[PDB]
Amino acid sequence: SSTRNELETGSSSACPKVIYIFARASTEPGNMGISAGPIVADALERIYGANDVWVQGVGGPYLADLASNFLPDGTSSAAINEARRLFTLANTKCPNAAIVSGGYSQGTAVMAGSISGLSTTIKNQIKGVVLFGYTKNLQNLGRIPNFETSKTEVYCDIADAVCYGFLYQTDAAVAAPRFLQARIG
Ligand SMILES: O=C(CSCCc1ccccc1)C(F)(F)F
Repeated sequence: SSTRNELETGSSSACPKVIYIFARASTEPGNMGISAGPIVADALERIYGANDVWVQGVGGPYLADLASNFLPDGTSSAAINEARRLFTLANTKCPNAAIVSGGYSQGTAVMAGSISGLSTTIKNQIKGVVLFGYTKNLQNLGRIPNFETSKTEVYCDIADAVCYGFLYQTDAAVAAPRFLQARIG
């Protein structure tokens, strides 16, 4: 459940309802990690059908190392390009799937940096984005640059220091799936 590649591996003859793309926290294993990621993946699969959700982690060159949190974008440029690559693949393979996405900690910076740079038509296919412990919360004014704020939800705990420039279990299991579901329609 730490590694999910249903989008890379998916065929455009079998497009699902939902494509879910997740960027993990620093240090987490796989491309999904072991906290926020799998929890949102399971909630979505419960709502829509395991067969009607493609779950996809941002792996490849997104190494999730701590040092990269200090780069100007809060992550590496290769992690950002890999998330872009993946959203782009979702749109080429399945232009009608609802794309939803999530990030936890540094993955939050992968989500904000990739989405802010994508085309109008790709961003339109992204129906919802959930950010858990958003490391660029203050810098980005609680939103993703160039992406509609009604589609964005930030879970930023009062005691979460990264939010001022595992605390999110009920956010991930309960509040995030509902937010996403309200917009997948
Ligand atoms: O991916 C995240 C990166 S933010 C961690 C960097 C940091 C945390 C607390 C205090 C100083 C620096 C995390 F590692 F999951 F938290």
